[PDB]
Amino acid sequence: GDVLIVGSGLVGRSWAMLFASGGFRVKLYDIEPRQITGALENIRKEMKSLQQSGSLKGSLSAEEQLSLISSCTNLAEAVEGVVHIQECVPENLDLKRKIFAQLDSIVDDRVVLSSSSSCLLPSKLFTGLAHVKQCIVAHPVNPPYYIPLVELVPHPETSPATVDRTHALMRKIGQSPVRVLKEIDGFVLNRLQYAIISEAWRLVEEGIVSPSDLDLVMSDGLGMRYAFIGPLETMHLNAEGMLSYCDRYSEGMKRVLKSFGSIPEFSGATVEKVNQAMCKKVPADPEHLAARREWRDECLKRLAKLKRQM
Amino acid sequence: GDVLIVGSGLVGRSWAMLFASGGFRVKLYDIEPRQITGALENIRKEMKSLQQSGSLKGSLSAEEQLSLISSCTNLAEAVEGVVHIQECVPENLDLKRKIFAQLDSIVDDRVVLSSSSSCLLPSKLFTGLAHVKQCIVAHPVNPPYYIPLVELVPHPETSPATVDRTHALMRKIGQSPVRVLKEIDGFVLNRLQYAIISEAWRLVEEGIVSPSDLDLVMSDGLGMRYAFIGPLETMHLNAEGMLSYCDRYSEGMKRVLKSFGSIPEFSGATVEKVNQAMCKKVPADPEHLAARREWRDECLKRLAKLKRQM
Ligand SMILES: NC(=O)C1=CN([C@@H]2O[C@H](COP(=O)(O)OP(=O)(O)OC[C@H]3O[C@@H](n4cnc5c(N)ncnc54)[C@H](O)[C@@H]3O)[C@@H](O)[C@H]2O)C=CC1
Ligand SMILES: NC(=O)C1=CN([C@@H]2O[C@H](COP(=O)(O)OP(=O)(O)OC[C@H]3O[C@@H](n4cnc5c(N)ncnc54)[C@H](O)[C@@H]3O)[C@@H](O)[C@H]2O)C=CC1
Repeated sequence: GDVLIVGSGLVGRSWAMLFASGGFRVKLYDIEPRQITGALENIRKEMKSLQQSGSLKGSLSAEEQLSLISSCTNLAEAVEGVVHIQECVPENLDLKRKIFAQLDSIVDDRVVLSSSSSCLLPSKLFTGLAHVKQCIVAHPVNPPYYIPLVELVPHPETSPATVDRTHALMRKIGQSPVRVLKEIDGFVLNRLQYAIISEAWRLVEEGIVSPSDLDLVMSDGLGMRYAFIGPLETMHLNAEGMLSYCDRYSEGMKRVLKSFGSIPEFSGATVEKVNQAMCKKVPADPEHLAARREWRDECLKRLAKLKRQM
Repeated sequence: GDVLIVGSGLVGRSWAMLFASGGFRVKLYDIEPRQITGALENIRKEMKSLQQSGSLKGSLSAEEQLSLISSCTNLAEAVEGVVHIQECVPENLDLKRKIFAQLDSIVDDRVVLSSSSSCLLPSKLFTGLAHVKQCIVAHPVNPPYYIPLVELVPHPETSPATVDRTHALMRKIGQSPVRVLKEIDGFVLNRLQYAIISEAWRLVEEGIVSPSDLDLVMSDGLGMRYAFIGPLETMHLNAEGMLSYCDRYSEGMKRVLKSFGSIPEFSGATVEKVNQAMCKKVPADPEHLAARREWRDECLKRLAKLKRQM
């Protein structure tokens, strides 16, 4: 019933706090001692901050949650009595493959071997492993403590049990898992994100709207609805049901989509134009970027609270 | 300094409440007496509801705001002393053209003639009008009282003054206007929306994810960020600035985008599959659709409050 975090970096620390809120004993393992010390320190500080703002997940006190998080130096011992291992090392294929191969030689047939990978495919990560049926990608969204989505991406040989157990576990710790039925480049979130970016880029390039105004169309417009309801249910409600929406607007959708330009090169004049507008709003230096991210995260924290209430 | 609403229907009522919150005297005009009576009644009720939940815009009491809203039977008299006329009749080109032609013969050179049209282009709406320099499309987003975005779409002959004045007026009543520099099919919001829908549709069709799970990827994931920050600034912050983001992810974006399938037909098997999933979540009947929209709107109302606070 214990959980093991391999790599106590940024995402590993978030996972640690999520699992602890669910009452799970969490073990932290890292190749760098300073990352473990830093993780325990930051987790304690973040936990207290959340407590003070009444933003802690679950019903366990910050104190009890912190007591559930410890570190292990020996991997072989670290996997003892663990039912879920969440890998959180850098986004590097060679490295992740090595990690899973090392785990593959010491785990039993019960434990789920889960990767936090942002884009690497399960087929490239787990093929050839003895315990491949227990492998899966459980991709969170930064910042995981505020954004609940977790993309569960299976390997073609991943067992239904592994997917079901992980879906249930993610739900248990307060996250919102989704079943990506078949692996695909960019999974689901990034494919949707890139779809938006592609059209937005061309709109700016063609002089339809300034970069700043395009962002407003989303943040003070379309994005507000998307924080509560997806694009499909949105159609469903903006007419008398999905059938009605297609009957009324499918012609227009096809017409607009047919007018879409080519795939952007993401460089040259347009990157300069977009970057200039972005830097005007938020200077591209460590201080201003961090400050804006902090604001963004606070917004997400409050939105998370609002969503739970609704 | 007065405002005239032509067509006191759903959007006309929203506009009336927006302008009144800004302290503007609002005149309602409609070809159907029952729509005026219904508008005054619903506005009064909505105003009181907002007041009770502490959701009224501006610093004027619900009582004072309501006193600023009245009706006129004669259009010629209705345009007297008005600086902005917001047309809110049905989305029908022949009809809107007739409305603007009727206004064109009685207004001065100061008043702005603004259409709420959801998709009709300024070139089709205002060409040939004597007062074309004063024409513009000011497209709000339902529900306008909670979603601030207003797309300002000009006619090629629309004067800068007309655009500037309307931008300032929209900002004065608490809305978030954007300057769509050149008219285009679907303006900006719908082009972005359709971009998302197109990819989402193919993902469901190809069995990558269920309709319900796809919606969750947005509502409990990507959509949360988009409620505060647009797609471009999002890139800017998810790396060390826009340049950094493109350097790190442009290759992947192009690769994913290149894999995108063709434009959907929005019918057949997939429409049946999507509709079935949507109806399972929200039955396609008047009662359940209205209930879900009510929930959605309440979420947006609270999000609007949250955004203003942040
Ligand atoms: N930062 C976030 O919020 C998110 C991260 N991701 C993914 O999660 C993974 C980790 O990301 P981050 O935390 O941002 O990076 P990071 O660099 O902060 O953390 C990686 C951790 O891995 C440790 N590590 C390196 N080699 C190791 C080894 N052989 N054995 C054990 N530990 C080792 C490092 O010491 C470090 O603490 C990546 O694949 C990333 O794409 C997914 C979603 C969001
Ligand atoms: N409902 C909303 O929230 C939004 C509406 N839109 C656009 O706003 C426009 C109006 O939409 P709705 O309020 O939903 O429809 P609606 O049908 O409720 O309102 C139209 C009003 O026009 C009046 N009308 C019809 N012919 C007239 C004439 N010759 N002179 C004066 N009044 C006349 C009708 O009596 C009715 O009260 C459309 O072009 C729509 O696409 C834009 C954004 C959102």
